[PDB]
Amino acid sequence: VASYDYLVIGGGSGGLASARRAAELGARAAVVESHKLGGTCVNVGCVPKKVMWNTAVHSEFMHDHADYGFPSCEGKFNWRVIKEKRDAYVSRLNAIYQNNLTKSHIEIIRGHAAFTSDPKPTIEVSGKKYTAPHILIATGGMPSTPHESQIPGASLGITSDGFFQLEELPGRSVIVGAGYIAVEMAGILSALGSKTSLMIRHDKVLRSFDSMISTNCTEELENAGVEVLKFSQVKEVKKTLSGLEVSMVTAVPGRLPVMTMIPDVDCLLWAIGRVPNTKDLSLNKLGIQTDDKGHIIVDEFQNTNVKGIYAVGDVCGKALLTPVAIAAGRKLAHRLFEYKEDSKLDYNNIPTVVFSHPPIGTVGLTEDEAIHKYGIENVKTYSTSFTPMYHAVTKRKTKCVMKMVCANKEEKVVGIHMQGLGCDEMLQGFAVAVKMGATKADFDNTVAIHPTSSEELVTLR
Amino acid sequence: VASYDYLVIGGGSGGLASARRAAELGARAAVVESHKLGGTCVNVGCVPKKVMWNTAVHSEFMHDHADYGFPSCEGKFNWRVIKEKRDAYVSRLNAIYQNNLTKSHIEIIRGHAAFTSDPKPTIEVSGKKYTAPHILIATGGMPSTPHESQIPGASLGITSDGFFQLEELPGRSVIVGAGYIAVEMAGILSALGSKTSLMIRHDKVLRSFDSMISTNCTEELENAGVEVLKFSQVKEVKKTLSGLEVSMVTAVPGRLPVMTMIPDVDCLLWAIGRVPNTKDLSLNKLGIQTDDKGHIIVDEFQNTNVKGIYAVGDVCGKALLTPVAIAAGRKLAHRLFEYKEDSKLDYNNIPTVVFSHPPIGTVGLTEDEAIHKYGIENVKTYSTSFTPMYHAVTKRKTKCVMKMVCANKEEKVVGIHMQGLGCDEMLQGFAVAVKMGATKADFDNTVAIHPTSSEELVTLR
Ligand SMILES: Cc1cc2nc3c(=O)[nH]c(=O)nc-3n(C[C@H](O)[C@H](O)[C@H](O)COP(=O)(O)OP(=O)(O)OC[C@H]3O[C@@H](n4cnc5c(N)ncnc54)[C@H](O)[C@@H]3O)c2cc1C
Ligand SMILES: Cc1cc2nc3c(=O)[nH]c(=O)nc-3n(C[C@H](O)[C@H](O)[C@H](O)COP(=O)(O)OP(=O)(O)OC[C@H]3O[C@@H](n4cnc5c(N)ncnc54)[C@H](O)[C@@H]3O)c2cc1C
Ligand SMILES: NC(=O)C1=CN([C@@H]2O[C@H](COP(=O)(O)OP(=O)(O)OC[C@H]3O[C@@H](n4cnc5c(N)ncnc54)[C@H](OP(=O)(O)O)[C@@H]3O)[C@@H](O)[C@H]2O)C=CC1
Ligand SMILES: NC(=O)C1=CN([C@@H]2O[C@H](COP(=O)(O)OP(=O)(O)OC[C@H]3O[C@@H](n4cnc5c(N)ncnc54)[C@H](OP(=O)(O)O)[C@@H]3O)[C@@H](O)[C@H]2O)C=CC1
Repeated sequence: VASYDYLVIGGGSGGLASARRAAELGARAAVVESHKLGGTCVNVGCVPKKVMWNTAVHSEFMHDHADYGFPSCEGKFNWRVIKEKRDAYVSRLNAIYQNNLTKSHIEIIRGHAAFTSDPKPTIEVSGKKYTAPHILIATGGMPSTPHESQIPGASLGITSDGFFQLEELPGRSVIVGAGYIAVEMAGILSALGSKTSLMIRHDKVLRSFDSMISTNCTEELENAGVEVLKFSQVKEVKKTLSGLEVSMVTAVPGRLPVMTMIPDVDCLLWAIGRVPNTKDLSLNKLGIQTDDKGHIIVDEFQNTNVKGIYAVGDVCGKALLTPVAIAAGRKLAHRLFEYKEDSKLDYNNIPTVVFSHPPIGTVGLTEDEAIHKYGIENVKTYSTSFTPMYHAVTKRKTKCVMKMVCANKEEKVVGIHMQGLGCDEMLQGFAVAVKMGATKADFDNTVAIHPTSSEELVTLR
Repeated sequence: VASYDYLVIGGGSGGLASARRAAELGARAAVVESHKLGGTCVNVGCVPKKVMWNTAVHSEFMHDHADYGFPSCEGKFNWRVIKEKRDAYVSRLNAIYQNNLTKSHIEIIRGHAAFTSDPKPTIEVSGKKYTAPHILIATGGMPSTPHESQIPGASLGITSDGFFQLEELPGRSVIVGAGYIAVEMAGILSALGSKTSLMIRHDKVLRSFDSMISTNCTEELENAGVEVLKFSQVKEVKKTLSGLEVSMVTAVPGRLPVMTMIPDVDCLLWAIGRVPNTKDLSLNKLGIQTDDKGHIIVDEFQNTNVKGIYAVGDVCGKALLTPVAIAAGRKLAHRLFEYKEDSKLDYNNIPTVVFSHPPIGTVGLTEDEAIHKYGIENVKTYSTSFTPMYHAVTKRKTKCVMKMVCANKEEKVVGIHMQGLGCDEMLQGFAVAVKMGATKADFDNTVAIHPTSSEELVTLR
């Protein structure tokens, strides 16, 4: 039984970030990883997605070429070219991350970890045992898929994992779900030329975002050529002569349900959520608490119910974002190895960007959330809607919507929501201001930057 | 003699903004304008410039087309197409601004105003007299040009005003100066295909910006195909058979001076500063104080030396930016018509973006300024340099540089400087945080947005 100061299960964002900070603090740490370092972010998430987004962004801009005085650009996108360059870039990152571990003197134990029956918390990887007074579980999650028992043929569809394996642009694609991945992938497939349908259970995407965003985002998708199938769900899938055939039921409220077949589908993409990866950990041998989805339960300090065992990142099922896993893993290293007992991540006011077209940025409370928290009489919003000056000369148009949610008499800024060109890079600094407790006067007292889209946020009336 | 509550001389950014806020407060105001409403910003500045920048941005992106899996875009930019659409857009804005005035019940007196000999401050426009207990001078400035006495043939060159009149892309262009307009125009002309030279008196552009910026910006220009002629200045210009011929003297320190002729020049652009427009105002009839460049002298409240006469914007020669003229004009309306005696614009921490390629954003003190203000022992900077993920797949590359200047033990953020893709829309929110007095801990305690360029500012170490 090899002993360490810190044992980290999972070499993804949260696991790596925690291990590296702990090692800086003098801990002798090892990282157990059964696949590729970098985990979801590097291999099948953030990184490869953003590359594909930049590619779709090129497609849109190229529609505006002639309006801008250039000669029309003629045609066919070649999926394989960018796919190969994307994969290579991912290979570069894996090599970098591995080097980051070695330079920090962190040991990398390759293989699949599982807890043992042993009294003191101990894991087994490939026959060998390892132990530590502090063990971090940061095993992430996986894409959720329907059971064949509920949706026969569900297994003919792919997930975001399978999207990253595609070698050619699918001719006809159908995306199921109404959250981040659905919106992102539909926007990428569509811009690149796939005839795309987005199938959602209600009438709008991103129903947990401020209602201004869910409305605007749904419209922007339609305006971009994405067919949004409202109030619809898959009843069954089957492999026909040439592609898949999707049976769906559409149940608009106030109407009779109607069954439709979608034929000749090349790609069926399930974008219905993620499940925690705790199934094969043998948690129950230590009696570690999980919810009924398999998530590990933790307190505000990332403690599990068992002493000396912690969990961070997607496996805990809260705020499933790379930078959250990293921040939580780092605060945890400071608490453990620098004895900062108050060291923990504040889960309020975490900013997030949805890489749609145009992109969405949001931080803090939606209008309804602030209304519930402070009361209607105490909530004031400001908003604007305009067409970016970029489109002053184009036939194609997109809009920019911004909303500021303020609370109390002081008009404390409790939420910012926006969609528009440039919104991916605009959010970070406002998120700093919101975190510091800015009021509307603080915004208003900042001189604007002209001509930009960002200046609108500081001149709301 | 028609009397008003407020008389505004000049219908540009500062003048319009002040008049409109005063009218909201109940003032009976009139705006005197001798040319087009919207002044410099709308007609020959901010707006038409940004349209041309977006156009150059299209040119660059189109170089990356093939790398992104698309087929190569072939060619020739057509200046006249975008020029016509730009002019139309400017026509739209003029009509909008005029409507904004009318809806506010502001009178527009068309013509050129000049002060009279009259005791109580009174102006004359086209034979008629007008007076008010509060008169605002917001007449802006003009491009500065060399005298034929110092540089013979200087008058064969154009200014930024003349740039906006060009109907075709000049084949060969030479830009003189090393400030905002020089950098902007060189970057636009070059991206659009003109064979461009930038002639600067020293070795770097933007020598008043943080030294990291001036260095990086000079290199980015060279990497983009702009020929930077260091330690050089124009000795004379002459009209040859086919274009202009520029005589220059190059005096590298530690070297003998050398004279060079630049032949076949299509466009010679003077970008050497601006002069205030006070010459024809008859200021001296009231004894209003000006500096030796003709700028009007004002106090912290925009007061001139004469009671009931104020000045804002470019004519005062300080912080020559649209949003500064607007903010100063507005604070001034609140002081005058809402009796807010403490109402004034803080000239510290005004953010500014230079529309270069890539764009520059800066707010607060440069490293040297903070060193002078707090002392070397009390100044700490953090910086980063990286290649944006956008270029992970391109043969063409640009860099992103960021520097944070902190002061004292608390590490108060006193300056932010950056250049890179997205930096035009990224600055605004950090400028809010800087204005509020954020410290580095405030930045560091804000969860990042991944994957973006902006996240780098909150993870500096
Ligand atoms: C398509 C997609 C796009 C996304 N885009 C973004 C975005 O733009 N921005 C953003 O902020 N977030 C984004 N996310 C979410 C973000 O990727 C995740 O929140 C983040 O990767 C979660 O990190 P983690 O450390 O919890 O887990 P992961 O990164 O999943 O790491 C878990 C690791 O543990 C390993 N492992 C699991 N079990 C074991 C075991 N028993 N033994 C050994 N090793 C094991 C796994 O192989 C894996 O490498 C995206 C996600 C997806 C799926
Ligand atoms: C090429 C260029 C690009 C720029 N780009 C930017 C940028 O991107 N962002 C930015 O923030 N700033 C930019 N600036 C600077 C910005 O345009 C100026 O700071 C701003 O316009 C100054 O406003 P003002 O109200 O002082 O004057 P102006 O807008 O010049 O208004 C003065 C007005 O007074 C009128 N006038 C003058 N004398 C009289 C008289 N006697 N009687 C009647 N009317 C009179 C003039 O016709 C004019 O309309 C740019 C400037 C230029 C030249
Ligand atoms: N840009 C970024 O930061 C990105 C972050 N991520 C992270 O990864 C997480 C996982 O993303 P994703 O998988 O999109 O999950 P989400 O939970 O974001 O989205 C799924 C949505 O699909 C709908 N849905 C649920 N079950 C079904 C079903 N059986 N059939 C049809 N629709 C269904 C629901 O919306 P409704 O109730 O309206 O039907 C549900 O909320 C994200 O939430 C985010 O935390 C992922 C991608 C990008
Ligand atoms: N994006 C934005 O916000 C923009 C804002 N503006 C505003 O308008 C102002 C006017 O812009 P611009 O006209 O560029 O003025 P600036 O004062 O910005 O730049 C001029 C520079 O050229 C050099 N120079 C001065 N005299 C000469 C000469 N005789 N020969 C050669 N070079 C000379 C000097 O630099 P050195 O000492 O190194 O030689 C000088 O500082 C700006 O400063 C800014 O306030 C303008 C454009 C864009």
